[PDB]
Amino acid sequence: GSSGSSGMASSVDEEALHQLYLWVDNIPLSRPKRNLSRDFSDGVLVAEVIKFYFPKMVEMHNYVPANSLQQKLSNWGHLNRKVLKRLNFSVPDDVMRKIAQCAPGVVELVLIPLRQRLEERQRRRKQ
Repeated sequence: GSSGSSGMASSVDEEALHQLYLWVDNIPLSRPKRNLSRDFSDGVLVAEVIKFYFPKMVEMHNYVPANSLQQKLSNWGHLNRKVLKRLNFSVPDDVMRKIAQCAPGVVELVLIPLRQRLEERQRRRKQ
């Protein structure tokens, strides 16, 4: 069909999730076959999504993929003052802790708005 929706949804429905789950797949990301909620948690995956829109912004030189919470959080923390910051995006530690802990819905609550922001930069007439 087509992108159609009657009335403005004040809250987020269960459908919204799916739409966000598909959007990711659509984008050509250098990643194998595996859940998106289990990967994103890592963090290094988020920096990739941006690369598509803004490759320059991303560096992918400091961040390192690991399998330990310690590193996980350590990585996110920076991405908050290295990436988010640029996107005038801010988030408390309490929220992050959950993200790194591969928490369902938590990290997603940031993915929805995350994309909305990126676009905000596209339109912006940056010189």
